Amino acid sequence: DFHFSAIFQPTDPHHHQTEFAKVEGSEKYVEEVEVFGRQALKVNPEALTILAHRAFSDVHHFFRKDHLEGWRRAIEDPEASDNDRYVATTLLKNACIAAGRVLPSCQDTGTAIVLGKRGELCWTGGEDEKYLSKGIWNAYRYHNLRYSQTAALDMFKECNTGDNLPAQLDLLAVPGSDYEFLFIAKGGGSANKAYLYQETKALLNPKSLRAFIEEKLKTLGTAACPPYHIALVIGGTSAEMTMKTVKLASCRYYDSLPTTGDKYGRAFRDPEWEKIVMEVAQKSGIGAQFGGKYFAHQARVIRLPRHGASCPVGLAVSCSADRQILAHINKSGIYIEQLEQNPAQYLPDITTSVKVDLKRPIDKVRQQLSQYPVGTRVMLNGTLIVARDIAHAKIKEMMDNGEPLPEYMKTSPIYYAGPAKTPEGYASGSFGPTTAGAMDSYVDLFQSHGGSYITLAKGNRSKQVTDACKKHGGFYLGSIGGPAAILAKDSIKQVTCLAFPELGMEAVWKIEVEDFPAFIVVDDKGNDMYSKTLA
Amino acid sequence: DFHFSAIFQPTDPHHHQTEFAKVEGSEKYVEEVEVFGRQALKVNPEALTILAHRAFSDVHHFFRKDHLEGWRRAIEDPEASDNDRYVATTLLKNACIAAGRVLPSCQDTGTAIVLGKRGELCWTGGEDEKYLSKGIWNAYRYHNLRYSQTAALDMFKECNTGDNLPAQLDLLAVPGSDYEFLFIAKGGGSANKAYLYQETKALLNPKSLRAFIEEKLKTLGTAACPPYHIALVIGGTSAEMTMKTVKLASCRYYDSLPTTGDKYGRAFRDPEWEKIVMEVAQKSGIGAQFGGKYFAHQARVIRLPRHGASCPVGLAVSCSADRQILAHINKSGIYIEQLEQNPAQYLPTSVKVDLKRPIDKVRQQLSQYPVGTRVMLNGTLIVARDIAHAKIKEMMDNGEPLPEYMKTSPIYYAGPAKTPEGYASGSFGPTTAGAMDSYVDLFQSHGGSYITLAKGNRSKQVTDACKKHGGFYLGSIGGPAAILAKDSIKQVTCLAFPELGMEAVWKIEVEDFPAFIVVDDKGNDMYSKTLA
Ligand code: SF4
Ligand code: SF4
Repeated sequence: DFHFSAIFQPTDPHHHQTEFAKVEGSEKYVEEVEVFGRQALKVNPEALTILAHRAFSDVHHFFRKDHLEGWRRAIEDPEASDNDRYVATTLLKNACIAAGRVLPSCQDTGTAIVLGKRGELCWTGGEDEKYLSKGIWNAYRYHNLRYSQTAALDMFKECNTGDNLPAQLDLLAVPGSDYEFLFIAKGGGSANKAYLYQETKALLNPKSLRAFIEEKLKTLGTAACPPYHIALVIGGTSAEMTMKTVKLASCRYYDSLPTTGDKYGRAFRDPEWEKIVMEVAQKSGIGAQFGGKYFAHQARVIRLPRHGASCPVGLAVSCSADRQILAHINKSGIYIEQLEQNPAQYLPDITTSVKVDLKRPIDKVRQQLSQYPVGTRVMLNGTLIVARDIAHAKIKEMMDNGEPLPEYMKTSPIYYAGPAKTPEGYASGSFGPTTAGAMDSYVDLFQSHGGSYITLAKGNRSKQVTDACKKHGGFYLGSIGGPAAILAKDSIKQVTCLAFPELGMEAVWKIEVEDFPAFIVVDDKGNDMYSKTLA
Repeated sequence: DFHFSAIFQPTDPHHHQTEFAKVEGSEKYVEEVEVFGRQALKVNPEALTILAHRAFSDVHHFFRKDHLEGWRRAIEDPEASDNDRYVATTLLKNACIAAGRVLPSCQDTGTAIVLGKRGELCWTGGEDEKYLSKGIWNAYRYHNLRYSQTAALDMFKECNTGDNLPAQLDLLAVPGSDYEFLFIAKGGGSANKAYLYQETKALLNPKSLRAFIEEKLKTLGTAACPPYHIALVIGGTSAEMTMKTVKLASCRYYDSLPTTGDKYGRAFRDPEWEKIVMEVAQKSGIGAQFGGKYFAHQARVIRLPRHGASCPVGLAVSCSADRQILAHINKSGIYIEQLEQNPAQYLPTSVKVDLKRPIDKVRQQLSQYPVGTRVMLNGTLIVARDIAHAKIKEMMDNGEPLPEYMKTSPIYYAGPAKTPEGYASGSFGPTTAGAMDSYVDLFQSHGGSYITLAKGNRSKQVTDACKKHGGFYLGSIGGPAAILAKDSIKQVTCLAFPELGMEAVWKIEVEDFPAFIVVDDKGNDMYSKTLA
């Protein structure tokens, strides 16, 4: 009566539906042998370095077709809002810049994640983690990417690792003699929008599940640069298994799963509820960051088995920096997924913004902004003072010790961002905004001390920021989230380090910008352009 | 220059600190060979079946020393409350029964989880998941365990798989030629108390982190049968990595990690903050289920690297059914962690309630006492949990009456393990009450569920319901499923929905069934102070 049933039964387990390119000459890294009557493959571990290096280079300059098609859909759909089309056009133009292979598509070049599946008879010498890490190290060291990993010297003392290591290296033991991979360059903002819910059987009916989906999708907000690939996993054998599944679902790794369950508890994709997720996302009005229909590119819904007493649920997104790449090593060499190298083909063949001069007293800038309602698009020209999470924490710590808010926090709008490395001969590397919500706890304090009256970042913010701006006559401006390469190429004209150089990308910078687009998200009157869609 | 640094650098990666017994004759399943100048191991895959079968049999009848030592500490501590000692004594006596190898220590024999680490040159034939699953199937089929896995035929239509499969099989590729394992029989209740938080740099200071810990520990409540092994993971490279780490930390799998960080971002255990967690747990007053000092056995705190923009945080517990077993296969055969087979060495006022009356008489008697009163129940209980409640709500939504069996007796939220031959009942302890909270006001408004019996603190809607309708919630001790079956449960009958397996509605006759009045008919809740 025993019947083994693997939980995951893809019809395309080796991803034949994906197009791959062979690394030229790479068959020299492999050798077919036979031991004890079984076919095995000897792999020079240098192949893992070569592969990881190319993967974490390619993925920062090109996108998959299904991602690019989503931006085109947002441009061509009559039901898309004007802001939907504007945002998607900006992201497509950014992708065209990134395809130049100099600037990465986002300043957050992400955490390096490797899902590896090493066959029983695939023999590497066993030092896979080191050789993969050397390839990741190469990609981030010798290209214009960013070192984003923060080491803990103790519970609270931190430093940047300076090389974007350590990677997340999940190497699985599987049948056969090949080595198969999914590489992910996972941005922090979308990683933060991976949520775990501990639910019950009471959720598992159509009315409760739809209400749940409507409630939770809003908590994603715009803080991870939509349009999103939305992934929803219902059930699972443990919290960690649910969350791993929702990550992989968001990378479209489970697209070939069956679409029906069985009495053995196999996983399945649920197209009916994917359509419902898309309807909820579209009808939400949240839109592609600034109101409209294109909150989501597409949706993936996986139903999993569960312990009778349990119902873990996972919700996660892939952001505008949608970065994954499949690969495999076999008897013919190294193969790597082919991404779209001509994103410009997705762009169409075919008095809308307020010019804001920042080279004025900051009180003059506040006065001009006060004339306009939330949702007004502005174009910024002048100096921004750049500071995000660690710089804000350090400045608050100084003030807690009796020191004043530094003067450089009062002269210019505060841009929450951390730049990638500067290409030779460029004024700036990729330099888009970080998530605004992480700085929310500092706004009222800083404004009470005469600074941070105007902030510039991306994402909806908490009510304390709306209240602070109303109390102190402040504003929060929402940059487009994601278009870091076109901002650097076209808008950022000069970058200088002003304070805290030891923080790396998290130092305080003074930058000069031109034609920098943003929306007035929070005004000085209690208004918030997300108050209706994210209520 | 490039310097590779593994995130996890245990000083005891092969768990030499654990004692193992070799399965007799198991050297016949392995053969050491030498291929292209390197040492390799041929493993007959039947070894995986034998090993998984023994692991998921042993683990339901014995515990680790550090778990048992915690129960003794709660009994012997002068600062423990009377309820601390009562619960810990009950759990130890339950372990003594489970050590007889007939009744499992808990009715929830858990989800079968396998963490496997197969060396590059360990050759099994590659069908590891099937052979491991067959061993798990054997353990749950041929022993007095429970089938707890619920398959989704579609998004909402469900059925029990009838064999406790599928298992969670996480098989990793590692260096060498051995095969190393951690087997976990993970209860649903403690699995439900694995939480993920998305935090920021604003958390990473002593004042904010301590307040955060105090806040989140309370949300564990008593719903996963404390004393807890509490695990806290600060940071991580992804949510799933943070949650896998906190699971393993709760199994004491990472006990040998370094205790200092470095500029390469290595993981470390933080003993200073483990002590702070234990201090918060003790000062909370939550206690071993019913108030006191022994909310927690011990604590593990692991600090992980993080993306600059991110700070995932994981919190998870191991419950009273603390069930994990390390194992490895090498050139000498199959080795399995030795658990404590003589738990008895760790061992050193109530109101009689007759249920064989009209339920209004039982409600009247219970109304005479405050919350915190210990009661002993004698008579019929009607047993129903998650799916049965959902089916009954659906019936009433379709105009049908609340069934008679929800109106005659206290409702025991439980699902039994299989009955041993010649026994009146298999292991039969309570399930978590909170999952049924959304039904209480509805059912009471329709004349039933006035008295419920389970374990764990409940939400305010249940307190309001019991005050509005004159109801009560009784808290059984959580965990002691074998001694409850041996001593209290005299007759078991399937009443309705037999297709639900353990989740069917049961009618059972009990004697000397202990419980506390947790919620009364007046708005009181014995957790209102500690879990506010
Ligand atoms: S800034 Fe936006 S697009 Fe870039 S990694 Fe973060 S969430 Fe993704
Ligand atoms: S009933 Fe309690 S002891 Fe048993 S598995 Fe659930 S939480 Fe653990």
